[PDB]
Amino acid sequence: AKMAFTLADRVTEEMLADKAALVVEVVEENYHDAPIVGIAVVNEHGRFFLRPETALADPQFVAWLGDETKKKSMFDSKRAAVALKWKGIELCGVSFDLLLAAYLLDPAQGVDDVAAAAKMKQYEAVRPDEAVYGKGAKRAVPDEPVLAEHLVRKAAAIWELERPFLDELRRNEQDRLLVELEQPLSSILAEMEFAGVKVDTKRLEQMGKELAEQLGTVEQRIYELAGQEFNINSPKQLGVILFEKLQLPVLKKTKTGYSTSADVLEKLAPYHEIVENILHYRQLGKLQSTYIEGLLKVVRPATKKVHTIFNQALTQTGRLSSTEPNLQNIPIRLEEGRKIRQAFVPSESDWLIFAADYSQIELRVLAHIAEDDNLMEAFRRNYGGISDYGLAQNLNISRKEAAEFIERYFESFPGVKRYMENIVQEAKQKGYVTTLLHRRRYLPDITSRNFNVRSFAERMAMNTPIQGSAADIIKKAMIDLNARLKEERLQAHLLLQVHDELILEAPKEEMERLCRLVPEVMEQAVTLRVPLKVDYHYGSTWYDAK
DNA sequence: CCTGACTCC
DNA sequence: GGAGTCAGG
Repeated sequence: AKMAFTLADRVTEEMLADKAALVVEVVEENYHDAPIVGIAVVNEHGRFFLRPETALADPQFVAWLGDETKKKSMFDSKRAAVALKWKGIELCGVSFDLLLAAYLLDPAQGVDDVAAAAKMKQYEAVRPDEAVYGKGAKRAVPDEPVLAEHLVRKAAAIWELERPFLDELRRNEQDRLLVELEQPLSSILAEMEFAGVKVDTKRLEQMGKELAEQLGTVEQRIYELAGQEFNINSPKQLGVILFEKLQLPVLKKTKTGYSTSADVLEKLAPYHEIVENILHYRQLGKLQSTYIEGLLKVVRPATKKVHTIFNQALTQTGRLSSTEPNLQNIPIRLEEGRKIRQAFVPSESDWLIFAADYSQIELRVLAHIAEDDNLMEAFRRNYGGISDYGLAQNLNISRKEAAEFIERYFESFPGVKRYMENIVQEAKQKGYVTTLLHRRRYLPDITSRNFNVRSFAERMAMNTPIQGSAADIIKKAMIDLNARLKEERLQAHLLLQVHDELILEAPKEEMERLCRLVPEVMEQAVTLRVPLKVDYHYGSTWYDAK
């Protein structure tokens, strides 16, 4: 563990080389408007640590950051790019991202620091972040020399690991997936996160006021029907009321007690009317706790914007996730919750929300992969590997009839059935399954002698190529769309992605254009054996974009 | 801190 | 099948 570096007082010319590993350290998990605590640069000329108060107010260093011809290798470049946006500084020329590289090589490793990626190539001259900063209430930036060494060591690790990682991606035929898809997408996501979505707090607060009143009413009705006050939000207490006091049938148990899941309670409706009120209550309570209160807590008060973080290197299938707040699970199914969407508005006057969604993309993908003629044919002119039991329990119907449904289904679509058998066998033979754009998922459990473990792995083999291919497609669609927007000099920009949906905002005058441009780009992102179809709507709020 | 609830794709 | 947040405990 011996590594020389320069703890620099000012920026020098040799730090501004046209190829470098760069670390712009943001310690807080949520990097929006978060402090940059230190900077490290490793290049042909040496290793350098820089104070941010120094470097970020240096016109030549800012210049170098924003020069796309000066190439930087980094880890989680979106974190840096966004943290720098909040400092009023543009980051360009990121040519390698070790986080995304590690993610593509094996999503299951859960790589989320440089040390964890270095471990994939037995590189151990760098520490885990948690070891340096500590955890929870003990989390702290260490003394300068200790911080400086850690940052340089992370930069030095990125410097050395780039080629070994690119080399393995290439051998996997995933180099283009990184360089032409994930990396360009990262910059697009950074733009969306920094832009944020404006919220109508006056409307959200009034909705919360009315919701609190309604909750109270439902709450009292529940106590009356139960004959007792209890905590409805405690499955344990609720279980005692339903299955002991009221002696309702026990349909299901988990490891901690009686189940009170929505499925179960719906099945108990013929026994007592309290179960319908309880379901209603728990829906309203989630609206209040999460989509009123939890959302207001994360609104930036001066601008009324919420800024999500799209985790690009988390899910096992290639999807994004969205955190703090999650803007990919805003209610829509019930009118009561859907009204939440009225609080999501355009960031400027006389702008509108535009939403476009793929129709049944996973089913069209399956049609392509399996080359099922009947399914391909139907599309030219159901999501349930569900069993006869789950189907019966889902439709509240006969398990015998459910069995017959699945049987008939595979009769009609023998190509899908063939595919399901073949992809499982391939997974056992190779140890992983792959998506259209060569994303991979390893399935080491697929030959377990244990039935449950093996079965779950086989269902991943069936689902991951379909769900992951759909993720591939929409990611490419975002990249294509961005370019087309910039080419035509539209003011419209992306705000959100919701798996198979893109949400933008734009001047009212641009709807006519987007109505043609967005769907076309999305549909032409890849060419399958069946067509892609996209639906679209625009409005004064997210609610009205329907 | 985990579990089981609601929310979306 | 893939996710995140919340209250309760």
